[PDB]
Amino acid sequence: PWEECFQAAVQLALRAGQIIRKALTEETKTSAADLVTETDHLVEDLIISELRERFPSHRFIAEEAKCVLTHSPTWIIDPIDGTCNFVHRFPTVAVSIGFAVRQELEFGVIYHCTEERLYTGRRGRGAFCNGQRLRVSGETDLSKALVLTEIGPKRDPATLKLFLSNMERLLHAKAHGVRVIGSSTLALCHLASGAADAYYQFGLHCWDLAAATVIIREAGGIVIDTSGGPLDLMACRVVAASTREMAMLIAQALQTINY
Amino acid sequence: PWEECFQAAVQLALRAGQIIRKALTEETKTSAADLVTETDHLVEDLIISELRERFPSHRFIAEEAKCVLTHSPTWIIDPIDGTCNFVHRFPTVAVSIGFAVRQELEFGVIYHCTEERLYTGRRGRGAFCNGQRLRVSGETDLSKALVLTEIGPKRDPATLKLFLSNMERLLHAKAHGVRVIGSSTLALCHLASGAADAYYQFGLHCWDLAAATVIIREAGGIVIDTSGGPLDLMACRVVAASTREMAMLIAQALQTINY
Ligand SMILES: [Ca+2]
Ligand SMILES: [Ca+2]
Ligand SMILES: [Ca+2]
Ligand SMILES: [Ca+2]
Repeated sequence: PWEECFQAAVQLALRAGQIIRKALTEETKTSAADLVTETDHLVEDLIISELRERFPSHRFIAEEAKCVLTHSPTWIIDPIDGTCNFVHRFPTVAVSIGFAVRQELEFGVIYHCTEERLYTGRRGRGAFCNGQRLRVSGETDLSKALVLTEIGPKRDPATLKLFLSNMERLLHAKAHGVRVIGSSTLALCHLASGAADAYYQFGLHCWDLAAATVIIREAGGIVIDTSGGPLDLMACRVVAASTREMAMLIAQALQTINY
Repeated sequence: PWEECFQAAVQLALRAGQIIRKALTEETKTSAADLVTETDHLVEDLIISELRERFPSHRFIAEEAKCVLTHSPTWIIDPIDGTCNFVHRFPTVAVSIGFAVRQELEFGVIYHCTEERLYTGRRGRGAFCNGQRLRVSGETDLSKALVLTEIGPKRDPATLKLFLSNMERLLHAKAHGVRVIGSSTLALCHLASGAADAYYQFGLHCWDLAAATVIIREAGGIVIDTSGGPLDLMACRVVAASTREMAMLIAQALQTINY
């Protein structure tokens, strides 16, 4: 699984990013809410069929069509990351399609519909954005860290107490700031470029960190589990920072909550 | 105080947005931190002197050079809103210059250096962004609301308990989501366009909501005090939403903390 798969993933991510950019020229409280899903369904189909059309033997995964990845060359996608922003015409929605082989990430392309920024990255060839070599921040002290993270959908009194208590711990240290742009993909992408030093989230999904990861890594950064050491994709949490140190750091300063 | 003042404010906001966009092509932990301030000082000077050059009798206010506004036609500016993001090369930093006469806001232009979006708005002529008529969301039920807000600099155990407890209340209702892009100006601008329904912040400053307000209002939205009714500019808090209802709503669901 090589390049004919990459040149495609990007070609489709581009179309799948345009058809969606033109969508935001909308006009309404709930009518839009549908336009979106209709779009989400329009994108997902586009990608998981044109890619099916070529390489008719590869597996797929996405928000609509469990996250069980076999050793087969499987394509992990999130047709539209940031449907809530999209509903409000908030300029930050992405379409990410990641590709794994032998049960490990080989590459991934994340697109920025509005800002037309295109993040890509293969393994053994580094990460780029609109053909410009990306390299992870390179920071290590939280006191000089800009953390990224998003709120989950689980609006349960249990959940929230932890999410907030968790923000606090990072703020309690001297982390410059916390950002909640409302998009996991772009957040991870920002980290990859260096616009962010760390990121974290529980209630996240496999199709979110599938592409970013490849990029964040070939960029230099590191992506692991809220605990430490390894990174469990079929789990629903992640911890990727600017350095191997920072990562461990944002860990021994974080409490767990998921599923 | 009319247009020769507006055509200028925009002309300078444009230059003052370019000289700053070219700045972000930087290369470092603290060297950048200076580049920024140097920039901030370079912008502020640009604007409060070219504007001084013309209309040598108007007053000024900005982050560097108390917030005491007389009835004189005073120019309220924030040469660079989002210096922390800028330090990290985070694509969301704005330069806002607002103009008040007879001690009330007449107009204001907020620029988006990276995304090249230009928000303007005079009083009695509505608000625009890159010549496209803007109109406030028009929402009223928090259950379908995308709230915007930023963390302050005051890293004091007192503060934080309130900030977080405050987020929670909005999340406890069924507000779609909360965003912390790291820029008051752009946040208020998003609200004005309709990409956001509400906004709130304590520890804010007069030069932040000076221009936005004009825009948010001529856009349709409403900007008031964390309490209600009136809006105290020389205070350090604000509450502007998509509708007069929403506003009151985000109020009777919010606790105060400032200075
Ligand atoms: Ca999605
Ligand atoms: Ca997602
Ligand atoms: Ca500033
Ligand atoms: Ca400011």
